[PDB]
Amino acid sequence: TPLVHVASVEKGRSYEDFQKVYNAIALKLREDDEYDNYIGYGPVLVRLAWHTSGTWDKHDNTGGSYGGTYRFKKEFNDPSNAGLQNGFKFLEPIHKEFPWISSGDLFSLGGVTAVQEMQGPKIPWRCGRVDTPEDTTPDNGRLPDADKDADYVRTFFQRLNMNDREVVALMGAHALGKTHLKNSGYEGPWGAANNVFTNEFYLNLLNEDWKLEKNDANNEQWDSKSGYMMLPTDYSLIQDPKYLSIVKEYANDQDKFFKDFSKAFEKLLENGITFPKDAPSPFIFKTLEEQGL
Ligand code: HEM
Ligand SMILES: c1ccc2[nH]cnc2c1
Repeated sequence: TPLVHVASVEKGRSYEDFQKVYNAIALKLREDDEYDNYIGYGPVLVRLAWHTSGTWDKHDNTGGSYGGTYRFKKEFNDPSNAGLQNGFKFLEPIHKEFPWISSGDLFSLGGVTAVQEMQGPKIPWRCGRVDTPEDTTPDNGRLPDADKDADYVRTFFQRLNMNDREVVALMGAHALGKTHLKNSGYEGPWGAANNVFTNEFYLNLLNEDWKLEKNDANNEQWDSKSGYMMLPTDYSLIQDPKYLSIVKEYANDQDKFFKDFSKAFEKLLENGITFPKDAPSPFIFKTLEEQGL
């Protein structure tokens, strides 16, 4: 038996309870849209959601979104998480408005809000994460390096229980935002539409003219004449025949991308968690436009 994480609903709360939390985030998303040269807080929040979950090991159920351990120094100060304090501070007033929601739920909810609010697919989400103690925090080094080839990525994602179709779809999240030299040692966007969820990641991947270069931190990255970039790990998605066909697939069909990403992001956010048979069914929240706001 590995360790068991049982989802316990916050006492007496429900969908229209968490629906209110969704609203505060999507609203704040519209208020501070000047963030990072008017990209907004959308992208950093989905990167934050991915990083609290991507620490998971399917072997012994350590790490993962359940415990909310990012709030702890060690995970917070992980070089792999540099720049995410930007998403933490954004979610902080929202945590004081609803101090009854667990960190784990807040971190995952914010990523879900962000994807739906940037016109992406719907992501069904579940509550029940409970805060665990400091020494539950995973050791640094569990998140992936950007400087590697196709089969590093493949092995790596096996620890997260993800197959080829799932890793190609998750990576489509890289249509969003940009890399920041002081954060990761990489600079530039992957695309033009920075804060709307589309299939541009695969398009650019297959359509631009790419060159291998060193950036100002002296690391290698792929650059296009258009002013975009790709990480070595991104560019391997077309160096590999199995990844390649799934990429071509997502560049032809953005509806398939949306469904595959939805399933893969949900799984990602829930890995390691056991839900009781009497747990409330997954919530599908309405967008701010679906509620006339
Ligand atoms: C091979 C795996 C991955 C690697 C190596 C990787 C690496 C990176 C790096 C280096 C950045 C730049 C951060 C910065 O400079 O500030 C970044 C940004 C981002 N990544 Fe990933 N990533 C990976 C997979 C994913 C996944 C699975 C997701 C979500 C599903 C994701 C979502 C993002 C987002 C949204 C950003 C934008 C952050 C922002 O705009 O501030 N990435 N990624
Ligand atoms: C958002 C803001 C502050 C927090 N403290 C612990 N978890 C948090 C989430």
